[PDB]
Amino acid sequence: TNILAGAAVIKVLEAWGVDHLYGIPGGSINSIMDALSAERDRIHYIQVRHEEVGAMAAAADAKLTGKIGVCFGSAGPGGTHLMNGLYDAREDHVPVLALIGQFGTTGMNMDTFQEMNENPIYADVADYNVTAVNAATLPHVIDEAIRRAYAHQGVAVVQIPVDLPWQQIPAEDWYASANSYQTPLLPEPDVQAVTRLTQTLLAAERPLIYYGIGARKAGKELEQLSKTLKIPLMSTYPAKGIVADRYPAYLGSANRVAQKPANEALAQADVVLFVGNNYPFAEVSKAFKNTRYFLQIDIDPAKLGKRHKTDIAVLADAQKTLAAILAQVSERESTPWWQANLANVKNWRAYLASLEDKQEGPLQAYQVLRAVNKIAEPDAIYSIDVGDINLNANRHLKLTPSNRHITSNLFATMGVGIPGAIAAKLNYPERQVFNLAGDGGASMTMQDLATQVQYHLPVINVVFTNCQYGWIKDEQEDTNQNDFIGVEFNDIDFSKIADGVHMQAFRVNKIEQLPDVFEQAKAIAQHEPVLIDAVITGDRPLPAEKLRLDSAMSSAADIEAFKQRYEAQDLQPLSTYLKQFGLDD
Amino acid sequence: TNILAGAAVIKVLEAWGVDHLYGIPGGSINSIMDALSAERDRIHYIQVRHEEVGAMAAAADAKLTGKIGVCFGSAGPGGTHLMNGLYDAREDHVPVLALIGQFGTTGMNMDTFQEMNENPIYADVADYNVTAVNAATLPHVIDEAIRRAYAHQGVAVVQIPVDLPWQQIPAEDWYASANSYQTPLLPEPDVQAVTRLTQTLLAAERPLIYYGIGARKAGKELEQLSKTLKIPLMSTYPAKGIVADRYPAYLGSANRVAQKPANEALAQADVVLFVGNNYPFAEVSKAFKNTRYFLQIDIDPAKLGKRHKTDIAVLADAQKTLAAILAQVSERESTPWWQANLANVKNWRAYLASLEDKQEGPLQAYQVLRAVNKIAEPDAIYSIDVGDINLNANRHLKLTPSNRHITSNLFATMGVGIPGAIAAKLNYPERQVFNLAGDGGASMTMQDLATQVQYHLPVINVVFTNCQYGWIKDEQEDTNQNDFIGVEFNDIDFSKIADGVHMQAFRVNKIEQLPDVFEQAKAIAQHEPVLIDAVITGDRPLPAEKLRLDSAMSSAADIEAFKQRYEAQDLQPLSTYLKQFGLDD
Amino acid sequence: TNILAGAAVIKVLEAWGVDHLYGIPGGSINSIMDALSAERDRIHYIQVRHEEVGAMAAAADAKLTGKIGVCFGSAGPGGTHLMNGLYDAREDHVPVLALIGQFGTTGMNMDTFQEMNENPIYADVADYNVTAVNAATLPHVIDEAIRRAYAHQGVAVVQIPVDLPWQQIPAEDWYASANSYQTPLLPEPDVQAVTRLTQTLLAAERPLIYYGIGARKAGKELEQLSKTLKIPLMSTYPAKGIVADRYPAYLGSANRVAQKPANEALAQADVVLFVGNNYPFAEVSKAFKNTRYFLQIDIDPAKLGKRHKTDIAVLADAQKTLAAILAQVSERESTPWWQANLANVKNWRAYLASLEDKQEGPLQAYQVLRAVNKIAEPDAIYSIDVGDINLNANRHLKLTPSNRHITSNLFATMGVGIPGAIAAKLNYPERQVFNLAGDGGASMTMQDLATQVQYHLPVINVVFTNCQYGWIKDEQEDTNQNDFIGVEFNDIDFSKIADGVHMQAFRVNKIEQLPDVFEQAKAIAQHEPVLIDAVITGDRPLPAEKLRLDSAMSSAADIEAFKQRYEAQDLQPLSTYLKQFGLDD
Ligand SMILES: Cc1cc2nc3c(=O)[nH]c(=O)nc-3n(C[C@H](O)[C@H](O)[C@H](O)COP(=O)(O)OP(=O)(O)OC[C@H]3O[C@@H](n4cnc5c(N)ncnc54)[C@H](O)[C@@H]3O)c2cc1C
Ligand SMILES: Cc1cc2nc3c(=O)[nH]c(=O)nc-3n(C[C@H](O)[C@H](O)[C@H](O)COP(=O)(O)OP(=O)(O)OC[C@H]3O[C@@H](n4cnc5c(N)ncnc54)[C@H](O)[C@@H]3O)c2cc1C
Ligand SMILES: Cc1cc2nc3c(=O)[nH]c(=O)nc-3n(C[C@H](O)[C@H](O)[C@H](O)COP(=O)(O)OP(=O)(O)OC[C@H]3O[C@@H](n4cnc5c(N)ncnc54)[C@H](O)[C@@H]3O)c2cc1C
Ligand SMILES: Cc1ncc(C[n+]2c([C@@](C)(O)C(=O)O)sc(CCOP(=O)(O)OP(=O)(O)O)c2C)c(N)n1
Ligand SMILES: Cc1ncc(C[n+]2c([C@@](C)(O)C(=O)O)sc(CCOP(=O)(O)OP(=O)(O)O)c2C)c(N)n1
Ligand SMILES: Cc1ncc(C[n+]2c([C@@](C)(O)C(=O)O)sc(CCOP(=O)(O)OP(=O)(O)O)c2C)c(N)n1
Ligand SMILES: [Mg+2]
Ligand SMILES: [Mg+2]
Ligand SMILES: [Mg+2]
Ligand code: NA
Repeated sequence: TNILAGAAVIKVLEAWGVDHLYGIPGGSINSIMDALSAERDRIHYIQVRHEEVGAMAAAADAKLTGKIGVCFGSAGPGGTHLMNGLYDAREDHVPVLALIGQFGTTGMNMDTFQEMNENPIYADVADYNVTAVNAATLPHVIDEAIRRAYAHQGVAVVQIPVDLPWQQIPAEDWYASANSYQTPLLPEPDVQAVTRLTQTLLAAERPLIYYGIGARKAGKELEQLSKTLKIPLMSTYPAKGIVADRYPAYLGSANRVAQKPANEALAQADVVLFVGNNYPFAEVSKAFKNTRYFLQIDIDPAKLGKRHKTDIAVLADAQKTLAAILAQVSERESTPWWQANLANVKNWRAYLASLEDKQEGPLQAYQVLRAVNKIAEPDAIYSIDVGDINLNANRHLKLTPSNRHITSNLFATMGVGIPGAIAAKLNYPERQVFNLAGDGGASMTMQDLATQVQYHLPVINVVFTNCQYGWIKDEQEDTNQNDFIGVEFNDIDFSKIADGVHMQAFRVNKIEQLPDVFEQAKAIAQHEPVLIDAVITGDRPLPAEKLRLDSAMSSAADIEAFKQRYEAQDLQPLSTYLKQFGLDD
Repeated sequence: TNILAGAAVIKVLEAWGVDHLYGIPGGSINSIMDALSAERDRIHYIQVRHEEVGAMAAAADAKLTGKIGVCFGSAGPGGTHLMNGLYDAREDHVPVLALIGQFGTTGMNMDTFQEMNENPIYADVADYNVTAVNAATLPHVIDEAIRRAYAHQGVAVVQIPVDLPWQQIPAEDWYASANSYQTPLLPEPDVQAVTRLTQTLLAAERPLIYYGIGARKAGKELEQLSKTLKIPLMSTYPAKGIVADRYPAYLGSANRVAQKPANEALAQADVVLFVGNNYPFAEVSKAFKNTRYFLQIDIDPAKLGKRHKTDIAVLADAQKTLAAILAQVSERESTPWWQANLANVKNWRAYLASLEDKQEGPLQAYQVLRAVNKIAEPDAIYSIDVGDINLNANRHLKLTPSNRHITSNLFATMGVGIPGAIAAKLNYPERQVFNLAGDGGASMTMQDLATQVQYHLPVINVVFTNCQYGWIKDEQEDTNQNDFIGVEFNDIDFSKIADGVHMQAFRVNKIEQLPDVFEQAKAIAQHEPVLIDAVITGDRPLPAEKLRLDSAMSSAADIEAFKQRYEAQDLQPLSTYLKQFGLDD
Repeated sequence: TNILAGAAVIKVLEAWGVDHLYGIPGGSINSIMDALSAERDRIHYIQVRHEEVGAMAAAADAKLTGKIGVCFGSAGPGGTHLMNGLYDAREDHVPVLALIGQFGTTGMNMDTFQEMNENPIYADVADYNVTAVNAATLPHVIDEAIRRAYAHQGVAVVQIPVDLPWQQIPAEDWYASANSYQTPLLPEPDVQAVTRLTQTLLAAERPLIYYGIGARKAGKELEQLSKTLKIPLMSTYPAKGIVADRYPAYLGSANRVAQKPANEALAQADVVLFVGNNYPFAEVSKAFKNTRYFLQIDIDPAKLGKRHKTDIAVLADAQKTLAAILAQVSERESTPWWQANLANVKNWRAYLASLEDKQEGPLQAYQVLRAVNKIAEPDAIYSIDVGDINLNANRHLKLTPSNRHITSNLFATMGVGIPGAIAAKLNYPERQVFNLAGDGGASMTMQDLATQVQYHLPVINVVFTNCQYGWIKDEQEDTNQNDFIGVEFNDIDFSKIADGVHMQAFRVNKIEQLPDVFEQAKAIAQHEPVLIDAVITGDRPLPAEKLRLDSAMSSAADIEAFKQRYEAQDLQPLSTYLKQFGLDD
């Protein structure tokens, strides 16, 4: 006959298949809390220790599963705490619903306690941003919010006056539209455009295929096209793992979270096939200034010819289009361009392996990641924070299509390691989950290590303790006239932090310590979370964007200094391999 | 070697195929003006007399052609005057680019003359909203604005500090992505879903097909499905004309800008096929409260199950899906439901004809519209203002797929009549164009009758002068307890207004005056604009949402009063026709 | 026992002393209309023909009387039409309450007709910006809005769902805080600071007192300080009339809406007393680049040292501080600086008189303004539009403390002439009221000439018809490389426009026609509005910011061209007068 409006709201969430949601209660959201409390069997409330972690974990849920993440915050400070997670969801274009507490409608606009007009707070971040003002339409407003968040791939925010969810509404009127939800059936890729794009790619002397995460369903086709046509592959950083890292012609990514071969090869390429890619450094880094023909495949019209003047842009699904290309091409014999890139990749991997394979001495980030590799299951998920770890994990993690890795790709909020791992373990209780975080990032969300303990989420946390914002210190080295500032700080012993939240932990500062500590951690994480605090050196990782290796481009003194600093004595510039196989710059 | 950034910006507009744009100059936008001035042979600046008319005409350009409309306003009050046209573009989801003047970067944030932070002004209306801060990237920002406005079917606003377009930039770096433009992919109907939909539709006892402008490409399929299956058709008001008005099973539209047979049939229907339709009155009017099964076809996932819980929902193009249904059905015999509706339509149309066919006496809106019909070419375009005219034009205009009509569908801003006709005549100089406007709406944008004169745009302007806001008077009649207020006002003689802007004009107040005046207007408008000021009675048009004709539902006295007031003695309720064919109400 | 919330809201407006308010009704605001209708004996609704005129008139009410202006617009386009008047109120810092219609709370967030989240629309313009959600608190929210608009000298906006004002609330709980209202405290000048200020001012070789409207209560003190100390006076344009224009050491205003002696003297001054002044051109025009000492008196701490570094700054009321200075000084002898400026003023005024005193020939703006002077009562009020008219009225109107004049000072929105005069005549039915407007600005709000007729408001409207946006043509002349664009347009005959709204009118195009036409207008306006359409030449008024008269600074040829164009053969540069009295430039 009647149902509480709050109970109907929870039933809307359940209809859309929301498994878990995050937040911290307050008087202004206690009626939504009351409805969740009656529904503990069907929907799992996760009490976090800071609301930003709830918002970042909701974004991560959607990154991992493609299903909407849900978080909430009480009126005022609860909701404003969500912001770093909500901006992450907006910039990484994933569906998130955020519920915001509000004072009851009888007290709104009275300038009462923690009471303000909350609608303008969320106007910028949100695709949909409304204050509910009626109980009977509240389930519809929640359903609308969800449907829009999915359709528009972003954040829907609903401010809820706390009186509304306690009002009775007719039991028979409300519904959810989850039952209507589907994905579109697309026509086949434009045949004549695909044929023309293929001819241009094949006519090139120095082709590259450069994909981003829009190509996530197309790993098989990418690797087969590469092998068949003898065309090296490079990707955006987040697209690492779509093609296995072990693939001999995967060059890595460009710019700074980057690998030497991709940077060098891109500078030489005459034709680039840019697929499912919205690389934000295209223009500012002049990435394609030497490219003769630029070909694109993207599913979004707003991206067509966005990043560079484009000769042919096909509006289509990446996988369907790459399959259609593969269907019209056949074997090409090895070329000097292919052989030069393969040799360059081999030389680069030997460099990385030399860093990883040190067996004793002062601990560096490189041996830490090798120790991760050694205990990693083939389908492990990595939640990665923001800083040098993106660069180091990008180079050292050995990923395949069976893995997932997530970070804050574009907003790049520090603190995401812990919440992304919480979300990963909640969605995939049977998969191994790592949190790889620098000390600056880990410290911003450290309190929510307690959330892993409280919910028995067996995350393997690895904190990279350099006592620096290393990423920023290296930037200051490059740009700043005056001394380093704000980038070197006091130690925090995260093994003691972990102990304080009742999580087993280790602290290591020597390479020879790694094998046994990581073996213990692997075993602990069969049942409980664990943390390893790795005390690492302040060595700057090799800057792929500032290579000094080529005699024709850099002075002998600069090359000598670069080789010394970066332990890079055995690295050769691409030009050495180009010359070897009969090509010039 | 170099080009002025302003010249490059105009070249971007040209590459995107912008033929004409609107605005009023100011110091804060004179560098864009300077670039326009050099380009006057390739792109055509239309100087309006109020910037809202420029924004409304830009919206109407896009409604009519699907090509982005372009407008501008100077810093401060120029831009703020755009708002009603920009909101019209957002709510009617058509692409519009708005350029806003701003003080030079050397004077921004100094609190100088007409200088303010302009970005927050446009944040709500705009899909994309940026202040340009660099000359070299300015062409890209404009390119970005256009590509987004198209992809997202909405408003892009760029605030341009006046110094930037007078700066030299490299001639060879800037580009437009117009060459890469594509319209969004059209998703295909799932065959099994279409089969299930077809079976539910065929099993219905009282089916209706209820379409909106999303079905504008599917008029043939809608009419053929209706004839073949013996299923009546109804539409949203804006979808009038997709199927010819003369089609005998076209019921009209529901709610208030509505036709009696559509409201009556919808209340009785057991199954609705809701296609390309976002009827905003669905929930508030409880349109579908007694509908057993609800079948939806829409291209936009945000719409699926939005207006009612769906039994079958198809995420696909309207014409593809309707063709798929038509392909799997064959001729059905007549049914009681079908005959009942056909008879109801005949009775209704005879009513409207009786109004139109009066030959002498006090002029009413009905005969004015008959006089429009009599001079209207088969492919005439109608720009319609907001008020009683929407209801009257909806009932009386005899439209076919060959016509176009536009109004402000959802924001419903008064004043659009004049600008929409300006845009119509610019886009279709060889087609007859009407502006049909009430006196309230015509008053709001009356100065831009001067723009039709200045640009020699032969619009036939027809003003319905009731000396009222009739639409609002009728609402106050229905809801207010106290006397009418603000709805009856002083006469404006629009023939004298027209004389003042140097436009030929006539004023009529008797039915017998119409044939000769309209013939003269038809002739004048072969070369120049003309205005007819029609002084009409204050008769209220029949409220299709408040019918008093059925003695099972209304008192004898209310029926009698309704018949007398609305000259509706010969109208019968649908129940009469339902009973004739053996169906109960 | 109970009262309708809408009735209580109107009672709040009455308690606050609101005599009249403006707007246009709509369904979304009909419950406020219903309450107004019952209260028509105590509060007076003015129905305008476009809501921007209602907002601009509300702003002008507050400019004229200091009492909050009140306007409203229906949901969506009604409210958005308010924007230019609301921005005018914000930038001119006057209290205005705007009520915005909204759909009932049962239909909000359902995406129904003309229904949207309206709160973000007003967030930028408004000091206070809330959507009401409860009937019982609605009177308080309106009370809060008014008290804030006053205290903060800005715009308060309340969006009101239409259901709320038709709800019953307890008769005894609501109140207005009008009874508790007070204006902000007037801070007192520090005696030692005033002494230091006085000594710096007296030690100056070339002193100026430069005041704005913050000194509107201190005209007597300004004129007496000037006479006693032999210090010339200059003002912002809006501060014209605070000291009678006939005062022989009044230099006028600087920059462009400016008088030659003010620009010349300011460039030479060593000490400026800057009082009640927020001149927005100070930094951008480098007004004070050669000023040795800068002395400031202002009531607002946000202004102190804003426009230039301060040597002495006094946070105090202008009149109290000026009286304190005057109290500690005595008569000073004449100085070379004083005589030089007095002679410069005489030469300038003889120039303006030579323009005014033409008796026959092609009509220019100058003689029109002389004709206004000749029929103007000593306490006439001038509502001035935006464009050349600001410059011309600034030079030619002969104002005293008995006059008022208003325009849009800082937002500078065109169209204010008509509404400002409507507001003037409502507030001062016994005072003569002029609307002085260019053709561009008069065009924008021309429909509301009907409002002067409807309410029998005997405004003397004077339109300056140059068939140009003259102000902008002159800017393009100064800055643009290519031909003029968008600044010359087609004639509108405003006497025919006037005839169309049933207002008596005249059109003149010769100097000799003025005396009789203006005498007739003076007489007509004893009882009814009247319009004079003055067809004027396209002569550019003398640019006080681009003087070419001094042979030490300009070529002989530029001087000759300047004299001929501006009929300025008898003008001398200030250096002539400086040299006469033994001072060098
Ligand atoms: C500290 C830090 C530093 C970083 N620096 C770098 C760096 O140096 N190098 C680097 O590479 N990255 C770097 N990034 C990541 C970077 O900011 C961008 O997020 C990333 O490069 C963009 O990757 P993308 O194009 O794969 O993803 P997105 O930006 O999400 O783009 C996806 C694209 O694919 C399209 N798409 C989606 N689905 C389909 C489909 N089915 N078919 C076709 N197209 C589809 C979309 O329309 C879009 O254009 C860094 C991140 C961090 C945290
Ligand atoms: C004064 C006034 C009063 C009004 N009152 C009424 C009234 O009483 N009755 C009335 O009917 N209207 C009325 N309106 C118009 C009304 O507000 C709505 O705008 C209208 O009913 C919605 O029409 P629609 O669904 O055709 O258009 P839209 O709202 O534009 O929706 C079109 C739909 O089609 C979908 N679509 C687009 N392309 C495709 C495709 N290729 N295939 C499938 N789907 C597609 C879109 O996703 C969208 O859902 C009034 C207007 C005015 C000015
Ligand atoms: C088309 C056009 C062009 C214009 N160009 C010019 C131009 O060339 N030249 C020009 O002069 N103007 C021009 N303006 C007007 C200009 O934009 C500014 O509005 C004006 O110069 C500022 O005047 P003001 O300082 O008197 O007023 P405001 O900006 O309102 O400032 C008043 C000051 O007085 C202070 N105050 C208030 N009360 C007191 C008190 N009791 N005691 C002490 N201080 C107090 C306030 O805090 C404030 O600082 C133009 C206007 C238009 C429409
Ligand atoms: C919340 C927050 N605060 C600051 C930053 C800036 N910021 C970064 C970037 C990528 O945005 C950047 O500026 O280049 S990276 C970074 C340092 C990360 O320090 P960590 O100790 O976590 O990582 P290491 O680099 O391994 O030392 C900071 C502070 C950020 N990204 N997020
Ligand atoms: C710019 C503006 N201002 C006010 C309105 C409100 N409004 C209308 C609706 C549909 O929005 C409504 O409220 O129902 S309809 C309307 C009256 C239009 O009066 P007209 O004289 O033009 O038409 P008639 O109804 O033929 O008299 C007004 C003022 C509006 N739509 N746009
Ligand atoms: C609503 C609106 N639109 C445009 C403008 C720009 N604008 C002006 C300024 C002061 O803002 C300026 O840019 O310098 S002045 C101006 C011209 C006014 O032309 P008129 O015909 O009314 O006056 P004359 O100068 O006498 O011809 C315009 C269009 C403006 N102020 N307000
Ligand atoms: Mg660190
Ligand atoms: Mg009317
Ligand atoms: Mg003019
Ligand atoms: Na107007």
